[PDB]
Amino acid sequence: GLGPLQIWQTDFTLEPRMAPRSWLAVTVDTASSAIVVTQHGRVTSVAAQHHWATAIAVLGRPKAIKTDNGSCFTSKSTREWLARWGIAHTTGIPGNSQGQAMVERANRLLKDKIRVLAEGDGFMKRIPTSKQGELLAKAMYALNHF
Amino acid sequence: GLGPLQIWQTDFTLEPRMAPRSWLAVTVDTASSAIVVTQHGRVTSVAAQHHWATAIAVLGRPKAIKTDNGSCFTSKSTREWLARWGIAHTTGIPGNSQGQAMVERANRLLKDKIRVLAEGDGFMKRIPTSKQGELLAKAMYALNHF
Repeated sequence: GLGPLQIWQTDFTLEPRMAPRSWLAVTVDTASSAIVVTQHGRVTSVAAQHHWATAIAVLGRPKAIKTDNGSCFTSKSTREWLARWGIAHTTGIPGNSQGQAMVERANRLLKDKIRVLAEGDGFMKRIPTSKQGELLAKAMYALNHF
Repeated sequence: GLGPLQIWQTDFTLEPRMAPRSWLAVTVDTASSAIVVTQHGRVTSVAAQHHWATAIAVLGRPKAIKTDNGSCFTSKSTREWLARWGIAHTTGIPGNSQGQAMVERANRLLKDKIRVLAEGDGFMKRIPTSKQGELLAKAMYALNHF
């Protein structure tokens, strides 16, 4: 089984063009570099668990998840959720090259795409709430199935 | 490129354990048999487009989509949406073995899983609204990453 290991990096990034639910939770699969993004109203332990529930259905269950020391990732709640799934978890510093670099690069790529696509449709500022989901799904498609 | 063609089958199926948004839109990738499911409040042209927007981000853009003659799939709206993406579309009869059998089998598998999982958590009837998303994502994971 010489193929690659199954480890992700996850963080939150603020995108006001997607308000009211302007917090994007972004996951990078470090082996393949596939990106899963979901949209959230607030950053909480539960918004992190919901996102990972989506990412699992999209990429399959990983062996480990690399995050920073954000409370939504260190809460007893989340720790329990991860243990319930059997996914090892490893923290880091906000910006720990070690295990936050890939996903920081990915936040930037994702925001760029969102802007380029939003402006092509004539949305200079905020994206109409009813357009946001299809537009976010198209930015994900682009960055993955490029 | 002797590997398989990229064609999907899509339909809607009613699941009251997921009310208020009890309409599940289900897509089968006929080659790999991967399943994408989303949750909807009503079956309309727009709910079909939203679901396919999600499926594209998950499976990539297909060449063709097999559906029945449901209006939400034959509306001028949807026809436009599909053309905008360049996805050929082919209709059928509600239950046309030709191109509705795979996805009918999949509705049944999905409802079974939802029931088995819901009852394991102690939900005999309706699933608490706040549990529905993670539970639907876990039923998808199971049926795909089995």
